[PDB]
Parts: sequence; C-alpha cells; structure tokens
Amino acid sequence: ADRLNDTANVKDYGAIADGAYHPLSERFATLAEAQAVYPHATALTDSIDWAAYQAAINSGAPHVHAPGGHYVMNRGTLAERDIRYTGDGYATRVDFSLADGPGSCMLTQGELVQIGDLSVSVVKGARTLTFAAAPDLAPGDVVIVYNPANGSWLADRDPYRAGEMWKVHSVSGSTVTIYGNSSSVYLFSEVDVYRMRGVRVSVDQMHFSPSDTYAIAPFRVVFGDGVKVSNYYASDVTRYTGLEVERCFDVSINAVSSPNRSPAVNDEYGITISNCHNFSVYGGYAAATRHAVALGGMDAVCCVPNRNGLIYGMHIEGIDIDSDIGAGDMHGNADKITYDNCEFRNGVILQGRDATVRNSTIYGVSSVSGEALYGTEVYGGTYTIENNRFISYGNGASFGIIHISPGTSQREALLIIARNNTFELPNATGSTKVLFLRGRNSPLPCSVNIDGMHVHMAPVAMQCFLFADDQVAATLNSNYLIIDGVYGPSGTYLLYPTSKNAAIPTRQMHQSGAVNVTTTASATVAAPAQTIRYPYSKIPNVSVQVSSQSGGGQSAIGSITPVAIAYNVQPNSIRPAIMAPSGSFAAGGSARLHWSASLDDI
Amino acid sequence: RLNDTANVKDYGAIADGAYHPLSERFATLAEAQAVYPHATALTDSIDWAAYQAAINSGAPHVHAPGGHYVMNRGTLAERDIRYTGDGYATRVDFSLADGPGSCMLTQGELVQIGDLSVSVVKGARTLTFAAAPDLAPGDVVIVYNPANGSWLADRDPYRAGEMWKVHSVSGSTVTIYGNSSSVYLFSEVDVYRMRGVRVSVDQMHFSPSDTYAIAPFRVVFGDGVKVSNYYASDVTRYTGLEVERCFDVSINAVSSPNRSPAVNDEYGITISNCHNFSVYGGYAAATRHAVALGGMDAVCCVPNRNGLIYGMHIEGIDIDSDIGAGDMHGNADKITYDNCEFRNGVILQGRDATVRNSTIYGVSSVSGEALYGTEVYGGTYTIENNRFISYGNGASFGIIHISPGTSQREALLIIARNNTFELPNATGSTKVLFLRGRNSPLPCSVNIDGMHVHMAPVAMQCFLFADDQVAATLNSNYLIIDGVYGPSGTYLLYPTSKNAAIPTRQMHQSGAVNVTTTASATVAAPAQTIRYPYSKIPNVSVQVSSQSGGGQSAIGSITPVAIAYNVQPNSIRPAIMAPSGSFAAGGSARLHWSASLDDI
Amino acid sequence: RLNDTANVKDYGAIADGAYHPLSERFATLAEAQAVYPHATALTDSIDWAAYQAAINSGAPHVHAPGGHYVMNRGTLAERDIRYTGDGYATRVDFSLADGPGSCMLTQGELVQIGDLSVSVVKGARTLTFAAAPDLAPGDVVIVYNPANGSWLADRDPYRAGEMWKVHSVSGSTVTIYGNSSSVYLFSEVDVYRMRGVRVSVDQMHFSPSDTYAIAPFRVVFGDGVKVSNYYASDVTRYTGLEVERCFDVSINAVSSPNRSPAVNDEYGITISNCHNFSVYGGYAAATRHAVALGGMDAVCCVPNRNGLIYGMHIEGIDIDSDIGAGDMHGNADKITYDNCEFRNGVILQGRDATVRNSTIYGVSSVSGEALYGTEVYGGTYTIENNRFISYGNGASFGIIHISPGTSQREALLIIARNNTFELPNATGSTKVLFLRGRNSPLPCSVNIDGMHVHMAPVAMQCFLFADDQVAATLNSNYLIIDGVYGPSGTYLLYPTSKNAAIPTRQMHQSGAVNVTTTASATVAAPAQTIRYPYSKIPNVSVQVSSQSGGGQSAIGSITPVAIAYNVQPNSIRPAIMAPSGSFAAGGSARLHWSASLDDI
Ligand SMILES: [Ca+2]
Ligand SMILES: [Ca+2]
Ligand SMILES: [Ca+2]
Ligand SMILES: [Ca+2]
Ligand SMILES: [Ca+2]
Ligand SMILES: [Ca+2]
Ligand code: NA
Ligand code: NA
Ligand code: NA
Ligand code: NA
Ligand code: NA
Ligand code: NA
Ligand code: NA
Ligand code: NA
Ligand code: NA
Ligand code: NA
Repeated sequence: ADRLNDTANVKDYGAIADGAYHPLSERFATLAEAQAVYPHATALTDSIDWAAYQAAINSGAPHVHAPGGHYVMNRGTLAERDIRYTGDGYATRVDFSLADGPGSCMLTQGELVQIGDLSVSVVKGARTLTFAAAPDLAPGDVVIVYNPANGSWLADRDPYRAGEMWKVHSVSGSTVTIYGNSSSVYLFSEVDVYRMRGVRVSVDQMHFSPSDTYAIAPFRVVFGDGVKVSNYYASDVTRYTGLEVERCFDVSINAVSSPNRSPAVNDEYGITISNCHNFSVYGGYAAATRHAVALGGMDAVCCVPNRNGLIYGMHIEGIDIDSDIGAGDMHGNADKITYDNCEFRNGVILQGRDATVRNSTIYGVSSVSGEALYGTEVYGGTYTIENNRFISYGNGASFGIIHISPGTSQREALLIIARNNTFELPNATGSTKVLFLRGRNSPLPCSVNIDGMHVHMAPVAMQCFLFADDQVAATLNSNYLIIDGVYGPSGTYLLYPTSKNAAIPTRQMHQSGAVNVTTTASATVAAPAQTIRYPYSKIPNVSVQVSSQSGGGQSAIGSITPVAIAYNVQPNSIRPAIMAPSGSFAAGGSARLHWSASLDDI
Repeated sequence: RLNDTANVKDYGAIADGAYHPLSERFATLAEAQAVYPHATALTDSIDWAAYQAAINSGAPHVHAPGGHYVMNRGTLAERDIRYTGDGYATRVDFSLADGPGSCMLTQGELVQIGDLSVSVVKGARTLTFAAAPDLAPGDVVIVYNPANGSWLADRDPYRAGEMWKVHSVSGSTVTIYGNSSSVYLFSEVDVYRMRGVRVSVDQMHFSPSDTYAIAPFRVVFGDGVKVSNYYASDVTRYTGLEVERCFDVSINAVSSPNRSPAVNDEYGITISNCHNFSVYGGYAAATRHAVALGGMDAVCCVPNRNGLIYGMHIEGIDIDSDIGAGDMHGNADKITYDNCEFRNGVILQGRDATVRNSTIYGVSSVSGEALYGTEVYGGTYTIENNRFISYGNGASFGIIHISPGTSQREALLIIARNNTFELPNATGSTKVLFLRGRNSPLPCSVNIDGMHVHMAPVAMQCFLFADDQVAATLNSNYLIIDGVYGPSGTYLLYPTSKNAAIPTRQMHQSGAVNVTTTASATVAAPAQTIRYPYSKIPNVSVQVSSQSGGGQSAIGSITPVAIAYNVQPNSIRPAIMAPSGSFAAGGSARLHWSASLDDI
Repeated sequence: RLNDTANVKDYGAIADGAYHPLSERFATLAEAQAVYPHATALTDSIDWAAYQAAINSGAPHVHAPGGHYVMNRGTLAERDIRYTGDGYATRVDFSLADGPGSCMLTQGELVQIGDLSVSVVKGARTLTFAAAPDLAPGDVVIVYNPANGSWLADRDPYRAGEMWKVHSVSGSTVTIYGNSSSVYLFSEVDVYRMRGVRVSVDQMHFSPSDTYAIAPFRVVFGDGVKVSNYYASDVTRYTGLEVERCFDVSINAVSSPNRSPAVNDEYGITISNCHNFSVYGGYAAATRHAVALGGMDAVCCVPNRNGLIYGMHIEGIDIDSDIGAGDMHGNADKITYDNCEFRNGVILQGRDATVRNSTIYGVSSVSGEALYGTEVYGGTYTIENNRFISYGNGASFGIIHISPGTSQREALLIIARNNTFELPNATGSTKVLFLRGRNSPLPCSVNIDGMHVHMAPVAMQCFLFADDQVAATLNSNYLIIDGVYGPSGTYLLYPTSKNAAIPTRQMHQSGAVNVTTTASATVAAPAQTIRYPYSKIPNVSVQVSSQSGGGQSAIGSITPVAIAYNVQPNSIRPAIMAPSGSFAAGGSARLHWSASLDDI
C-alpha cells in the first residue's frame, strides 16, 4: 500500500445511499468522464453507490466504513486483501437487490495456489506432512490436502470430497509440522496439496440485503483466515442466504441476526458455512424457511468437509413447510461438528462423521412423524446425543423422534451414543419409536448405546424406546444394542424384536418386582404372570426369591422348606414360584415372591 | 444532519464530572432555547442538552467521547441507534435526574392489531386472524392475555402470552418462525404488532439516578438489541441495565454490578418480558440478583421465554433474607443457565427451567439452599452436570428445594442427572433434593440419576424428600432415586404417609457374608446393612456359594436352600434352609443378597 | 487532556514496517525531546515515540490506524485505556525492543493495606480487619500468603490467596461479593487493595520482542479487562498475550498462535494469577500450551480461580516431551473447560478442575494420555460428557492419568461420568483411567459412571487402574466403576495388593446357559465368562427356568435347587441340586446368573 488513507468512508467517495437507484449517468454525461473519477466503472448504468464503495476499497484503506444510509448496489464489490468493514448498525443497509450474476455481493477473497505433492501418506492422528521436495510453505500458512474424486468423502453428492486444512507451525527440509492432527488417511498419490494465504476479514454493525435474481450471499468471504463477524444483520433474504463463508480457516461469528424468508425450493439458509475448518457460531438468532444455520459445501478445488465446528448458545428457528426439515443443518460433508446449548424450533440434523448435539432444547419438525433429530448422509464414527430435552408433537411412527439412517455410502462403523435425554411426546401412539436406527443396505456395523431416556407425557404404550433394523438387507449389521435407564409408559419395548435384529448382542435395563401369594395344597405355588413394564427383546436373565409378606422372619411354610424357581419367563412377564422339595404345601400359608430380570450380552 | 455520526462533545458537552446548568452559558431560557430548543429550564445540564441535541440530529451513530457526563434529565430516542463511548472513561451519570424516564431510553413501536379467529395450540406454527392482519415479514407478533395472573397467579403481572417473528402472510394466515409454547384461546387474547428498534451499546459506563428506581440505559420494544463492553457504577438503588419487551437480545462482556440496600429488587442487569435473549461472557454482581429475570405491568408483559445465560460469573452477597444470585421470576418459560458460576445460588421458576454444567453454591442461610423455586408453573425442571457446594444443613429447605403451590398449572417433572454435592456441614436432617408441594393441584414427579455426595460427615436424612406440606398426600406419578453415593444410613427416599403410595424406583444394592452352620433347620446370616435404606421392603435375591468361591454344593449331607429370612428397608438376613432335618454344626458358606425397587 | 481519541499517526508514527530512528527527523536529541519529552535517545523509533506520545496525551481511546509499527521500546499506560486498530493491518511489532517492559504494558494500582483480625473460613462472605480498612465499594481486596508453596509445594510461586470485589464497608467489616474458597489464618496472610485499570483492546495484531520473553500486549492489575478480535504473529520465543493479577477478564475471538521452540513455556495466550476470567469464541495454537494458565513470582501471585474457557479450538503440535495444548498449572482452583476441542490434550491440575462437553485427543506420546495432571491439590476433578480419541496405548500412563504426590492438601475425588473413548491402538496393557498416587498423604477416590470404549481391538488391562507407586497401599475411600462398555476380558478395576482393601462398587452383569441333566446330585454349567472381570469375588444370584421360558417346575421327579457352585472374579458356574438323591439324565433347564459389587 502506497495508499493515501487508513479509513475510507464510502460517502466521502461519492455515495448517495438514499435508497434509490442512481446510475452514474445522473452525474456524468459520458462513460469517459465517469471513468476519470471512477476508473472501475464499466457502464453509465453502474450505480453511484457501487462506484463509491468500490473506490473506497480501491484506496487500499484497511478500514472501509459505510455510514448510515441505504446503498443501492447494482454490482458487487471485490477486495482481495485484509479488510475491516464497518457500518452504523441496522441503519447501514447495503442492498444488492439490483445486482445480477456471479459476484453480486460484497466479496473478499484470499489466495489459494496448488503446491508440490506429498511423498508420504497421511495417517489418522498424524502431525506432520512430508513432501517430495521442499514445500513452498511458511509458518502461519494454511496447507490443504484435497481428493478431487467425486464423493470421496461421501458418495451421496459429487462435491462431498475428502480433504483437510491445517495451519503450519514450521518447516524443516521437506517435513511440515502442523498444528492439530489429521482426521483421516490421505494417500500421497491421490491428493493434491494447496497453500491458502487467507485474508483477515472483519465485519461489524452492518445490514445486508441480497440480489433479487442471483442466488448468492450479500456478504461473502472466500479463502479467509481469521474471519470475524459480529453485529451483523440481513433483510429481504428472499432467494438464498444472508451470509456465507467458504473455504475459510478460523472463523468466529457472533451476535448475528440474519433471517432467511425465501420460498422452500432448494436451499433457504439463514447463514451458510461452506467447506470451512475451525469455525464458531455463537450468541445469536438465526431464522430461515429451511436451515437457519446451514453447513454445506460448494463444488470447487479444496471443497473439503466442514470440520472442527462449534455452534453454541444459539436461538435457531425455522418454519413449517411441506417437506419438513430441521432448522439446524449438517450436510453430509461434515466431520467433528458439535451443536451445544442451542434451541432448535424446530429440528436438528446430524450427518457426516463424528456429529454431536448436547445440552440443547430440540423440537420435532412439523411432519406426521415429528422427527427432532434426523440424518441419512451418514459417514460413520460416533454420533453423540447428550443432555438434551426433546419435544415433539408427532407420532414417531414412520420416522423415529431420533432417526438415523445410513445407506450404502457409509464408510466407517457407526456408534450412536444417546445419554441423559428427555423426550416430551404428548401425541405418542403404539407405533412410536423414540430412537429409530434404520440401515438402508448399510455396509458396516451400526451400534447403539442408550443410557438415560426419560419419556414424559406419552399417553399410551409406545412401540419401543429403540427400533433397529435394515430396510433392505435381511439383517442389520451391528455389534451391540444397549438400552438402559429408560422411563415411559408401561408396555413399551426396550428394543422392538424382529428377525433383522434378533442376532445382535444386547444389554437391556434391569427390572424387578414382588407379589404376595397364599399357598394351595400343591407341590408348586406359582404367582400369576407379573407384567414386565418394559418388555425385553428375548427371554431375560432372571432371579427369584421368597420372603414373608411383611419382611418379618419366616423360614418354613407350614412343614415345607420353600424352593424358589422361575416357573415361566417371557419377554413381557414372569411367574415366580416356590416348590416343595417333596410332597406338597398345605393350603393357606403366606409368602412373598420376588423377581428380577436383565439382559447383559455386552 | 451533515454527519451520520454525532459526537456529543461536538454538540457542546463539557463532561468534566461537574454539574453545569445552562444558566452558566445563557442569561435567559429563550437564549438557551435558541441553541437547544429542547431545553425546558436553565437548570437543565449542558451535558444533557448536548446529548439530546446529538440524538435529535437523527444520526444513526451517537458517540460520547471520554468524559463524565452529568445528566440531570433523561434522553429519548425512538429509532434504530448505535451508542458508543470510549470505555469506562465514558461515564454517563444520571445521578441528578429524577422522575420517569431518568435514563437513556430507546423505544420502538407496539400497536394492537385484530383478533385471532382460531385458537393457538401447543406446537402451532401459524396464526389465523378474523381479517387480513396488518403484519409484514420481519414484524414481531405478540399474543397477550390481559387477565391478571394468567401465567401464574402468584403475581398479577405474571400474564400469559408469546412473541414470534413473522415469516410471511397469506390472506388471514400468518406463518411464524418457531412454534407456540402454549394454548391461546382466540377469545381470551389480544394481538399486537411490535416493530422494534435495533439498538446497540458498546464501550460505555453508566450510573443511575440517585432518587428514582430506573435503569440508566433502557431499551423497550427492541428487536435485534446488541449490548457489549458495558459497565455500571454507583448502582445504589435498583439496577445497572434493563431490556424490556424486546425480541432477539444479545448481551456479552458486561460488567454491571449492583450494590444497593436489600429492600425490594437490587439487580445487576435486568431482563423483563423478553424473548430470544442471550447473556454470556461477563461478570455480574449484585446485592440480590446479579442477573434478574423479571417483568413489569403493562400490555404485552409476557413471560421471559427462550433465554440462554451461559459462561457467566454470577456473584451476590450474604443478606438476612438470603436469595440466589442467578434469578428466575415465575414469569419464565424455557430459560436455561449453562456453564455458569453462582456465588451464591440459582433460582428455577416458571415452566421448563434448566441449569446445566454449572458450579452452584448454597446461599448463606441456615439451610444453604443452592437451587430454589416456589413460583412453579410446571413442565420439566432439568438439573444436569452441576457441582453444588453448600455450607448449610439442608434441613428446613433442601440443597435443591422445589416447592410448587396452588398456582401450578401443569404437572411438574424434576430431572436431576449427574450432579455432585459437596456438603461438609450435612447432618441427620439434611435433604439433598426436597420436593415440597404446598397444596399442589397436579402431579410432581422426580427422576434422580447420579447424585454423588462428597464430604458429608454423618448419615443424612435422605437423598430425596418428597411431600406436600398441606395436603394429606403428595400428588405424584413417580419418584426415581438411582445412582447415588453418600454416607451410610442415608435413605434413598425418606418415607412418610404422604409419599407411601407413590410408585418408586430405587437403586440396586448388594452384598455377601460368610457363615458357619449351626445344628439347625435354618441358618440365617446376621443382619446385613443396606447402606442407603429403601422407603419400603425391597425386592430381593439371595444365593449361596463357598466362602472362597471354589466348587461347593452340599454342606455336609444337606442341599442348602437359599431364602430371605427377614427383610427390612435398612437390612436383610439371607439364610439357608435344609429341605428336611437340620444342618450339622461347623459347615461353611457364603450368603449373597441383592435388593432394588422398580415400580416404574 | 486536549484529546479524547488520539490517533498514533497524528502523533507522528510512520508505521511502514521499517525501523525509523528519531535521528531521521531530528538532528539533535534536544529537538527530539522538545517534541517527545519521553525520548531517551535518537535511536528510539519514531513509531514508539508517537505511540507513547498518544498515550501521554491522556486520551481514553488510543487508535493505531493500519500500518506496521516498528517499536524498539515498550509503551506504558497506568490508567483506564481503550486501544484499537484497523484489524490485522494494525501490526504493533516489538521485535526490536529488548529488556523488561518490551511490550505494550497497562498497569493498575496495588497497595498493601491493614491486616485481618479474624481468620477467613471456607464459605465466608465478609472480612474483618483490625482497624477500619482503606477500602471502598468496587475495590478488589486480595488476601495473600507470602510463604513459598503455600498453595502447592511443587513450585515456590504457587502461593495461597484470593481476590474479591468489595460491596460495602461497615466499621472494620467488609462485605465481599462471592465467597471464600479457602481458610486464611489472619496471622499468615497479608491484605492488599487492587484498584485495577479498565483496559480494552480490539482489532489489533501484535508481534513480540525477538530477544526478551514477554507478551507483546500485557495487562497487570486490570479490573474489567476486555480483549476481542486480537491477533499475534511471529511469536517465536514466549507468548502472544498475557493478563496478570487481574480481576474480571473477558477474552473472545482471539487468534493468537505461538510457534516457539519447545524449551520452557511456548504459550499462545497466557493467564497468570487471575480471577473471574472467561476465554471463548476463538482459536488458540502453540508449540506447548495454546491456552496457558500459569503464574508469576510477585506479591499477590495468587491461584488462577473462577475461570471459564469455552467454545474454543485449542491446537498444539507433536514434540519430544509431549504435553497437552489446554494447560492448567497447579496454581488453579475452580477452572472449567467446557465445549472445547483439544488437538491434542488437556491438563487438570490444582483444586476443583473440570472439563466437560469437549473433544479431547491424546497427546503424541507412546501412552497417548489425553487428560493428565500431577500438581494436584485435591478437591473434585470433574470429567463429563467428553469424547476422547487417542492413538496411544495407555500403558505407562492412562488415557486419563491423574497422579497426586506429596504436595496434595485435600482429599481427591475424580468424577468421570458419560465419556466415550476411541482407542484404536489399545492393547492388553491399556488403562482407560489411571489413578496413581505418588506417596499421596490423603484419600483419592473415583466414581466412573458411563465409560464407553470404541474401536479397541483386544481386551484391555482395565477401565480403572488405581494404586500408589510408593506406598504399600493406596489411600482411598472408594472406587466405583459402572456403566462401562469395551472389549471382553477388560477388568473393571485391575486388582493389586495396593487396592485390595478399598471399598468398591462394580457394574452389574448377568447371563444364562442351557443345561442337560446328568445322573448326579448336582448339575453345574461349565464356567461362564464374566465379560468385565471383577477385582474380587462378586455378589451373585442364580436361578432355574425352562430353556424356552414355558412353564416348568420339577425336572423329572426332582425339585431343582439353584446354587452358585463356583464364583470367580472372571467366571461363574451356576448349578442345580437335588434335595436328596440324584437327577435322572436327560432333563433340561436354563441356569440364570447375575453378579455385582456394591461396597458403597
Ligand atoms: Ca432458494
Ligand atoms: Ca409440515
Ligand atoms: Ca431497590
Ligand atoms: Ca444470610
Ligand atoms: Ca520459550
Ligand atoms: Ca511426541
Ligand atoms: Na465515453
Ligand atoms: Na408421563
Ligand atoms: Na416514550
Ligand atoms: Na403498516
Ligand atoms: Na404492514
Ligand atoms: Na400481585
Ligand atoms: Na381479550
Ligand atoms: Na463339589
Ligand atoms: Na517468561
Ligand atoms: Na433356591
């Protein structure tokens, strides 16, 4: 920068910003005259507000301030360097309604360039990269490995491609020390390697409205490193999205208010994070037709998964539509994304690998089923669902309240961890399934650990706490199904048994009871069948014992030493009994028959 | 205006910490008014006159450079506005102001619209009006029940109602973002449109009126309100900050202490009748409530709802009528504290109240209640992953004490999972979780799973105490008490006539004891203590092995038949019997036992 | 002051990334000093001279517009101050500065006051002085024990003490916000008053001295410190940011990487002897500790206390002496990490240390320890709702490894509830949680509940290993191991002579096996494997049913009597006996069993 100023105020550069379109023709008779002031002008139709804005950026000033006003922009702006954008709050409205075509937005874009190849394959947990020749990298650069094969992350969509970003600590010869560690295997002959020298971009106290005609965010950062978004507003988001960051590293978004209100067609996102690493979204209010927070991807080099994302302390709202979908998104190109301490009105999506939601209030979508947590684009790894309060008005019948359904694209074993959750299901029926695991010709094991599943307001026996099958295959491939720490209506199966899950090892909650009996003149005195509140999927492991009715001292019953046995054991009932060693009891004696049950295959 | 930023000093402020009346500068009121037309009296301060002049320019951004502004009148803005200062050095001091509006007030728009024609059900995602409504996308629509106590009877201004942002309107049908928490009968509610103001404050320090109880910075009918890097001092009467009847409010990095006498309020920051609010990343301190969640008495004084308070350091002081530093008045629905520190105490009231992930101290009362609530609507009270520390005895009030009354409107469920309790002064009267209905009209049920008591020096009364203070019995669907640890002799549930009929699930326990046979038909082991006694006779098992665990069948010539010879809530005698005849004296065995309750 | 915003370029800075000595502008030192009285030599840089001149103006707000400021001296401010820049483009570079104070320093006031007359107890909420104290509301009062190692003996500067904000003073009694974590004997402590500076920094980039180990931006004796949108680069020696002996510190959206050789420290950001601090919303990276929680050696170098680190991405690198990226030195009390990513490793040390809701990787050592601590005071170490991933073997050091020594001051309780452990390189020597006292003087007790091991390829050594490396026995009140899942053959607790006497509670297990009778008095099933072996003989039940579950009583002419024929820690033989005589061969039954331990 041989720049003349450090802060550029857009109005000093000629902006009118009175909410009307003012072409350069209002001020200049010819294009040549206009270009003598604004060399970047291409036509006299170009708006004065745009010409001024781009002039301010072209000054080189690190800080570009747009004072209060309604800037009517019929072209996008471009910055390719570190920049801090500010306004006066909601009063600074930057409106791209009239802009059309690629780049119809406030775009800031860093540098991405392909570098030399690796000579050593990256393993999971690796903390160095080794190159065939000394790499063109310096401390602080971001290095990206990228697998250009379609679907190399997940086959569900071609742009779901594998790869990863790391910040560079140091370089020694041909070995690069990276911060963090590798989530995945990257074979050296399969991946291309890039260097990202990202731009540091900040936005604060500004309000944007997007193009009416072209689906693009009104403020967009590409190849950012150290991106800061605060106190950011959108309005008239009538097509696509209010904000997007793409192929960025180290992104912090807080106190945003960026609602989408577009027709439900293909996207409809409040804010959009695309192919980013080390991002945080907190302290704000997100709203949309479909996804208030959208975690997606685009189709370009280094379109690697969203990874290492923390979305927390957010109010996340959507609306009822025909094809109901959760307001908190996660597209399948996701790894190590965690929602924590959020409200979802309504619904959350867990997809990709290593997906987590904790400490949240989560509503079922307004479908017949009322699924509150849904995912199909499932890579595998661990899906963690902990300390949430779920509320649904649906029936959980065709799709579960939690519904996780991997398909042929699954790449690793899946483990679903669901611990200490509450489920408020006032419209539950005998078909309701609280957690529904449904493989769709899944190729690898899918296993479940439920521990702490408290169902509130259910008016009748439900189908089950857990439903587990494969819709296509003859059996579900799984290592275990654990169902523990449940509460709900009597008659609700722990696991609904089918031929598809009968072979899978299972652990099912311990249950117990006792019943008073009066003896008959019989060798065996069996209680009537005692109901098991939450039926097992198969005959449980049981105990039975005898005491007095009161718990006072008692040994013999009449002249008989009573021998406790399990006379009948069903998945849903038990008949404890006592037998005489020889002969028969006398009629009229008294006892209490105790029983317990569990399954513990793992 | 020429400038979209108005700097208060550029409008004449002195801001040197002294009172400068306009009479210092102008000989007559007319002369003053020729410069400041808003001036009313020559006593009005120059700092105030400048500040209102700045706002009156219409500038979206009003900046008060460093200085001590001595304001003896309040300021008013009724539009979107961004306020800034230079940090703690920008001190806007309303000490000398008295009367209504003795503050920096920013206020939006609220107007009544037409009535609904369809009752709103729980979970509803549209509203239907009798005629096409005067709403546009982005407006906030508020339903309001003007009947006193229509949320909770405890206080007349605890009225029912709800705010939603408008997505779209088709005919008479409005599509709302989010969903309805409640039933709203169309003949019982009024409907309002709120077109709120976007208000920001950053890098400013306020001091309130000395005489009139009003926050020094107040936003009413805000939408998209942003507060950061905000300080208060000399908060000697009421509060340091208030937002009222706002939607979408974000408060971070605040340092707004209260230090007023304990009388009627004493709030660090105050959130009154707001929806979709967040408070994080800050330090809150007060005499009573460092963070206060309250309400006022005006139209659309609906419950605080959908609130997230997280990552906060929340401090109070010891007072005579001890009360938690983290407040929740009864006009609260779906308020969640997460990852906070409370030195000392939190309150859970209203409906669907939550605290998770927090370090929570007992107040400095005899009882040392750490979590308390009485103005209880119902729904689910969730208490998870906390570490509680109390120096009290938990006797009259529990360490967790939840006590709904006649005002309860829905069944209550208390969920207390994976909590730790550090109770170095526990006694034989200590109750860890005390559910006490006060003539409650509806069921109150409990699920405790994971309750680890540390440092208790003696047997406590119980992990759970559950009763109704007035009624003959407690109305409840279940009491579950599982995953506990504490001193031996502590009841899982303390049994009384008031709770005897309630279905209960109680932690599995077990043991074993070696015995030597006597020349008897029955050989009963000594009484084995049940560490955490049950509320009634448990469901039991008994078995027999060798003492070593090596192979053993017959004992002498006798096939031993395991039985439960006696069972108490606090002990058991497992035994073995001979099928006929007697054992010989001197045989050896080990008798095993287990116990649980599982009514639900 | 003539100025409220001072712009450093208006005060003369060039800031073009080159060193410009004052000699470029002034022929003589007399002329330089006439403009810049603070100039000491003509070699002093123009950028530095301008920056110090801007601070010396008294302006509350000092703005450094975009530029690369080449500072060959440090700056000093001793008052409330707001620093701003234009973002990453404002680069304040102290590379060329050397010696003490080679940084942007802002420092408040600390003075010794009068002594206490009453010892402070745990939970105390007032302080009583021998004479009326020199304190006012809002001040911070600090008690300090100057004896070396008075917090932990491990290091001399780990001294006891505490900070509180003053609410009010009545005679000689001070009312404090919050409460006392500790006992402070009045004869052992000195008392100080801290009148801290309110300091803010936003939108700035720093680089440190090349030669002297000091943060480039440093606050000492701050109160209400605010850091946001802060960057560092070329952190080649020590750290990018440090706050020291501050109260109420909020740090968000920082990007401050360290990249120094692994020698003695290597910290991204550093918090030293602070209270009521929060770090959130950012990205921290370093050679050793991305977030460093340490201390210095000076008066009032009290423990870090009441700290919340949340929603952070925390990264380190592989080094020879692997160490966790999320630090906690032993001088820590009530520090909580929540909802963070650790690539790789976290440390829990001091007292009352917590990590929840986090994704935690094992460091790149042979053992792959993910959570480590040895400078252990005691209290409660809470580990909840985490997902651990390690590529190590957990053999010499556990995945979680907590190892108090002789310096331990209070009983230790480790609470590990609902964690998941991904251990693809686990072996028969792997220990998930390893408690290892090193001649510990006080009890160390464990509650594991919910420990789910994923990807382990073989039986591990144990879920819990607990011993003392030095003493003949481990001093402990209890070891609870519940809610586990992992490979078959993995011990719940690995038994040794050192832990054999400790009360234990171990997960309930069960099974069943079909048998066909022989012509025998006793029909025993073969040994049934217990998936997770107990540390000693479990408490068992056994029963008999039909194989189908259909009705069955007698087996031929025999009433079957269930017994525990053999019980080992790792297997069981349920059996049935005839009361007299023998079964006939060829009858059918199903023998059920269960097991648990519940000493506590
Ligand atoms: Ca669209
Ligand atoms: Ca629908
Ligand atoms: Ca008051
Ligand atoms: Ca008190
Ligand atoms: Ca160093
Ligand atoms: Ca290493
Ligand atoms: Na022309
Ligand atoms: Na119910
Ligand atoms: Na008004
Ligand atoms: Na209108
Ligand atoms: Na309208
Ligand atoms: Na009232
Ligand atoms: Na009405
Ligand atoms: Na034998
Ligand atoms: Na040092
Ligand atoms: Na028996």
